[PDB]
Amino acid sequence: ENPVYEKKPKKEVKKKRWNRPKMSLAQKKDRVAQKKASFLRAQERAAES
RNA sequence: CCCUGGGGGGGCCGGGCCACCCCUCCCACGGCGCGACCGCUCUCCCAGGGGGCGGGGCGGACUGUCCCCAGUGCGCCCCG
Repeated sequence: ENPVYEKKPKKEVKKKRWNRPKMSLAQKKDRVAQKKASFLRAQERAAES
């Protein structure tokens, strides 16, 4: 006698941040040389000392 | 008008214009300079190399055989 499926009006909130964004080209290309610098600082200094 | 019934020329007067020299419109094309809009990006620049669009904000996320201090995007707002 009542199958109509009324719906809750869904609104109630407006917020938007839960997971990571995909990092860009210049952010990961500069992640590479930041590791290439950190490697050669422990190859030069930490083996000359 | 000219030469011997014949011959050779000049013509008759107004109208505008392609135009002929002097002043004026709209287009087509080409060049230089200027204005503002849209779109693109970083050079002159700046603290020989080097460091960029900066600078600031609301920020917000991220990076480092770990110089924990340094570095990189993106949203917005404003000038170059």
